[PDB]
Amino acid sequence: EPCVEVVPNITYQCMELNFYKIPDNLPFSTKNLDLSFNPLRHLGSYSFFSFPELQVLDLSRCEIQTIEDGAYQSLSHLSTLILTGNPIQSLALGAFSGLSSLQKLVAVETNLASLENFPIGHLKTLKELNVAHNLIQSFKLPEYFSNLTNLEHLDLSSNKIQSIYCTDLRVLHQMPLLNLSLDLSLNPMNFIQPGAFKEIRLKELALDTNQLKSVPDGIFDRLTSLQKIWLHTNPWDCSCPRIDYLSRWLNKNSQKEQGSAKCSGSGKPVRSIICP
Ligand SMILES: *[C@@H]1O[C@H](CO)[C@@H](O[C@@H]2O[C@H](CO)[C@@H](O[C@@H]3O[C@H](CO)[C@@H](O)[C@H](O)[C@@H]3O)[C@H](O)[C@H]2NC(C)=O)[C@H](O)[C@H]1NC(C)=O
Ligand SMILES: *[C@H]1O[C@H](CO)[C@@H](O)[C@H](O)[C@H]1NC(C)=O
Repeated sequence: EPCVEVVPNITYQCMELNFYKIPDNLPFSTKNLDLSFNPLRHLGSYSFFSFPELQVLDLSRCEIQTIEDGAYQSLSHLSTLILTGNPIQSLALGAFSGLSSLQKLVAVETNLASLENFPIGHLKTLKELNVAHNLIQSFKLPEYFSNLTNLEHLDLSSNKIQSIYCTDLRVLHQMPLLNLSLDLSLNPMNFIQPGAFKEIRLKELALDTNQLKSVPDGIFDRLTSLQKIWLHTNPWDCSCPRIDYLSRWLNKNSQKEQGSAKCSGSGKPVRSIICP
């Protein structure tokens, strides 16, 4: 092969080797294939017919614009699919067909602008979905998120997200077993509508390095099983009595905070402020 072998008959790195099509002079038993950095461009149906036993697949920066019905049709054991950095435009409404075991799906910087046309609804076995560094402005989990009854880390960081509205996290009301870590850092976010988080079950919640100056009263008060939160590196307005609630909450929830929310201008920790 022109590929490289790390574990014989098991692990192949076909990176950077100028491929225009999926290789095939490789063992049908292959469990780990890295194809990143090859002008693959398009993913027609049955693209991976010759590797029914693949567990991990890397297609990072492969210039892929289209993926069609059944490109991964015979990958019943795929656990991890890395699609990072492909200018995907057309995405077939059955592109993730036959990914029956899929656990980790990395769609980072793949030109996503809304999760709504994201055909992952039949991927019951999904545990983590990373859609950082896309073009999402309105982050509203669509209905299909019901099925994701195993989802436990959703990364939505470094998008274009400016607001959290109530509706956005609605679908999680009927997901009572959901132990869900939600990353929303490095968004240009300055506004959280009141009630956004009520009657929702978050294990972890990141809201740091946005542009939050304030949060509505009670925003977290009814937030089930929260274990960690991040609020640091935000321009917190520590005027009283605006900051009263968050200040109170951070003290009442000290164990859960990661880092420290500081006041803009001051630099003093938000938890340190006692309003009249
Ligand atoms: C996310 O958290 C939920 C809710 O806390 C988890 O539900 C819990 O599931 C366990 C089983 O994993 C239940 O324990 C069961 O009961 C007895 C122990 O008393 C044991 O003998 C049984 O064999 C069984 O393990 C537990 O009752 C239940 N919730 C609570 C706190 O009572 C769920 O596992 C988590 N789900 C995900 C998708 O991460
Ligand atoms: C790899 O596995 C194949 C198929 O089971 C076997 O025929 C072959 O001996 C192995 N290759 C070597 C020699 O590492």
